[PDB]
Amino acid sequence: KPITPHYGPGHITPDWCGFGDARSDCGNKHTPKSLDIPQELCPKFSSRTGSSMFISMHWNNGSGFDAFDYSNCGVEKVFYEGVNFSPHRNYTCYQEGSSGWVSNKVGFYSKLYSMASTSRCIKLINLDPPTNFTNYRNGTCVGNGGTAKMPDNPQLVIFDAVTKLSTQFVLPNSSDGVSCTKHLVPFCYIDGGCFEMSGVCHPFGYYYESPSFYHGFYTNGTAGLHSYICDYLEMKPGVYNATTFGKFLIYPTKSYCMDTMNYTVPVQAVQSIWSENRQSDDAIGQACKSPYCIFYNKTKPYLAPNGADENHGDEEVRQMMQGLLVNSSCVSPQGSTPLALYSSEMIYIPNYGSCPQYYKLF
Amino acid sequence: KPITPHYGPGHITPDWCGFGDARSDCGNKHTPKSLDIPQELCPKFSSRTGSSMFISMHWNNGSGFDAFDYSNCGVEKVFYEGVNFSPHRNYTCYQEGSSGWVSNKVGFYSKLYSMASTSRCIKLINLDPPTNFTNYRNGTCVGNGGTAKMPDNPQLVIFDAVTKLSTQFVLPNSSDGVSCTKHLVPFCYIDGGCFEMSGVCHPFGYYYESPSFYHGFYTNGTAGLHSYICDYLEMKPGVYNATTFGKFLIYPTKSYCMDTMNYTVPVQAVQSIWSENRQSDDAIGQACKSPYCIFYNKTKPYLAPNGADENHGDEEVRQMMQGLLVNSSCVSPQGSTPLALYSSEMIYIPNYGSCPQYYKLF
Ligand SMILES: CO[C@]1(C(=O)O)C[C@H](OC(C)=O)[C@@H](NC(C)=O)[C@H]([C@H](O)[C@H](O)COC(C)=O)O1
Ligand SMILES: CO[C@]1(C(=O)O)C[C@H](OC(C)=O)[C@@H](NC(C)=O)[C@H]([C@H](O)[C@H](O)COC(C)=O)O1
Ligand SMILES: *[C@@H]1O[C@H](CO)[C@@H](O)[C@H](O)[C@H]1NC(C)=O
Ligand SMILES: *[C@@H]1O[C@H](CO)[C@@H](O)[C@H](O)[C@H]1NC(C)=O
Ligand SMILES: *[C@@H]1O[C@H](CO)[C@@H](O)[C@H](O)[C@H]1NC(C)=O
Ligand SMILES: *[C@@H]1O[C@H](CO)[C@@H](O)[C@H](O)[C@H]1NC(C)=O
Ligand SMILES: *[C@@H]1O[C@H](CO)[C@@H](O)[C@H](O)[C@H]1NC(C)=O
Ligand SMILES: *[C@@H]1O[C@H](CO)[C@@H](O)[C@H](O)[C@H]1NC(C)=O
Ligand SMILES: *[C@@H]1O[C@H](CO)[C@@H](O)[C@H](O)[C@H]1NC(C)=O
Ligand SMILES: *[C@@H]1O[C@H](CO)[C@@H](O)[C@H](O)[C@H]1NC(C)=O
Ligand SMILES: *[C@@H]1O[C@H](CO)[C@@H](O)[C@H](O)[C@H]1NC(C)=O
Ligand SMILES: *[C@@H]1O[C@H](CO)[C@@H](O)[C@H](O)[C@H]1NC(C)=O
Repeated sequence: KPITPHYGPGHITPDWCGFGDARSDCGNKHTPKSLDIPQELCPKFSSRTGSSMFISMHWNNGSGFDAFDYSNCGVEKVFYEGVNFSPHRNYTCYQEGSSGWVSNKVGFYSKLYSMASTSRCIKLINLDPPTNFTNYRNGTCVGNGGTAKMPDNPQLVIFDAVTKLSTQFVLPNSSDGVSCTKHLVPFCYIDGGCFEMSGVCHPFGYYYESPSFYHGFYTNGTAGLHSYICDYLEMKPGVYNATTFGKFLIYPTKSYCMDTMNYTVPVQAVQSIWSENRQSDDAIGQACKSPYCIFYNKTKPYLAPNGADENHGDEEVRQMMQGLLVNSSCVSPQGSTPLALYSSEMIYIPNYGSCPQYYKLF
Repeated sequence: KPITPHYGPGHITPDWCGFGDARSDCGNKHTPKSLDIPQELCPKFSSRTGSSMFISMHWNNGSGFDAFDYSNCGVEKVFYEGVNFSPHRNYTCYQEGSSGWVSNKVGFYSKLYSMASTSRCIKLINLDPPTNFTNYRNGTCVGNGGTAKMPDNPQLVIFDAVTKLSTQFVLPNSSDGVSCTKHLVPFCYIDGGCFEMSGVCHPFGYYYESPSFYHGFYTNGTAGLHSYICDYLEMKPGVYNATTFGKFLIYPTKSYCMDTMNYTVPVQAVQSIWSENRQSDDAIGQACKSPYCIFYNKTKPYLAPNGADENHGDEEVRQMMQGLLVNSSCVSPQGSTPLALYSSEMIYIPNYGSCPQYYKLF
């Protein structure tokens, strides 16, 4: 008798973990009303209310960002966070705007998901400060009247005068138990031609370099609309330099330390949005693509009649997350299944485990 | 009764294609003795003797390179070429050496395979020349006593004097029937500090730029060992600029035009090596990784007792390629299968179609 796949995330072995926010945080005071997952699964998630893996990449606690030291391990992974950086946040650093930050948001989540698929542990870590330099200013945002905090990672600096400089930062091989066989490191820049400071238009740019690596940005065109853009990089542990072109420089202060597993396993991401009376985005949906990530989209609006509030407790997702209670045998875009011979609908890729074949073929 | 998967490439639907070299070229005079595939499958392959998709990316006919206008379409793809650029070629442009070109080789094949997995057609195309410029030299190799041809793509140029310049190149939306919804474009540079020309050490670097794109390289350190390194880029059709920092500039003269299909399907690559009395590399094996590419490695040496010569006709691969004669129902790392209920061994990912489950689970 053919089994119907249960739409939502699953796991085939005890060795899975989740990553999330308030909707998976049993430390939040509204528990279990604010959950979108089963309560006995909280210990499998690494989650903090108000945070997201995107925020935590860029900011420390402060100026409205709630940061979190995300850390977990699992062959199989369930990602359910992101909404805490949506257009609703109304953030911008220069003139990139919200849509500009949806662009950054996709870039990050795209890199994280694909890197995660070849990893078991993911650990946000603090990098040691670079070799000291002097006569410098930290970068600042003009966005939101100068109240928008430019990220703590990567850290921007501005030299009082044009200068020749290269500075050393370290991406470690390990962080307290975990192996960092690779790192997810942000490289952000401001585009749109030369950058105006005190009536002088300086060429904007700098680079990450080492003997086996290079990533850079440069511009000295006619000034126009400036955008704070981020690239997200896979960098191997080791010693790197950050080099200026004269006036500007960034160094990373944080990375996502990740190890490596030989068998690659698609991650799972569930849609993280707000109620309809708040601006959401489809970054997760755009970032979580085949074949490295399995996307479970919400068909309905965010509706929580039995939750703590209109944004915490959604019926749809609660139903999806029910699948993480059963030791499944197949994890697919169509959902999870137990070990069975036939299926009620075609299983498509990316999948893994042992999946039933479509009955109508037999 | 459980079926054993046939180790090697397969196809589930008539809509597959191959990409290859002499070992899949029915135009070569040694046919069918020099083939590694079934002869009636030649019409499915796009192949030229002595060529490879890596060579064709970088060179026109001449100076020992045999170029080919590779072009094919298929939901499912079988890649079997590469050996015509192995360490055996003894090529180098600067001091990167053979291993340096194995590095370039991995980069290309890695990008091609993953891009191909989201495409149906792959077409090598010629780009229109950039807006004219003057007082310039084409770049040249020092490697092999100045007899090594620096690639025709991307084209390097050197300005007689330090200059401000930006030049326009076009990545088209279509090429005679096919849609180029994306392009695979090479961006190559020479690293190792400032570049010595006529007793002056110039900063080496330049960039590709547009309003929605940037890729660059720069260096002005102490001169050391110079290496010609390539990055391989996914760029959308449109108008781009190539900008210099003063002395150097590259523009692309070719790209791989590719369209987009919504369902992503892992490609298949078979090991392309020489006989043991020739230096091969494992670029294909390194480039063809899960989950975007399925690798069929050779367990044996290249042995062709019934071929045209020690390098054309291999027994092992000939046996693998037998699987492309049957309309399979499952394509896996373990090989192809027909539609069956059970399998003699565990099917692992990346796979696609409808695959039998491991008997020992039942
Ligand atoms: C502090 O005032 C200024 C300055 O003259 O330095 C004015 C300057 O704004 C003007 C009037 O051009 C502003 N730059 C830009 C491009 O918006 C510029 C930057 O916002 C500020 O210097 C911080 O820059 C970076 C890189 O973080 O700040
Ligand atoms: C033609 O002679 C020279 C020159 O003085 O211009 C000598 C120069 O070699 C010496 C003696 O430093 C060579 N540069 C390098 C780094 O090897 C340099 C380059 O090989 C040549 O200019 C081509 O350069 C590029 C970018 O293709 O060529
Ligand atoms: C931020 O502060 C909260 C309490 O406000 C605390 O639980 C947490 O440790 C902090 N986050 C980080 C990343 O330090
Ligand atoms: C962001 O702005 C919109 C309208 O512009 C508003 O509805 C929303 O409450 C604002 N959000 C915050 C957190 O201030
Ligand atoms: C800039 O910020 C860094 C990191 O947050 C901090 O350690 C340093 O004190 C700041 N420097 C200046 C000059 O404000
Ligand atoms: C940068 O651009 C400005 C305006 O085009 C020019 O005057 C200045 O000399 C340039 N600087 C460099 C280093 O090219
Ligand atoms: C996900 O769901 C929403 C609402 O149905 C839809 O608007 C959006 O386009 C979907 N995105 C993806 C990537 O499936
Ligand atoms: C190179 O020349 C061969 C014959 O030597 C010819 O078949 C082919 O068209 C040429 N290749 C390209 C890419 O023009
Ligand atoms: C490349 O060099 C090796 C030995 O250095 C030699 O065996 C081989 O024949 C050379 N290949 C060519 C094509 O000249
Ligand atoms: C440089 O090479 C290009 C492309 O092969 C060619 O069209 C041009 O004539 C060459 N220019 C010079 C100055 O040698
Ligand atoms: C490049 O480096 C050399 C040697 O360090 C220096 O003399 C020269 O002025 C530099 N040029 C630029 C544009 O930084
Ligand atoms: C492929 O096969 C050769 C010979 O058995 C081996 O040396 C090589 O490491 C293999 N590489 C991969 C990626 O499987």
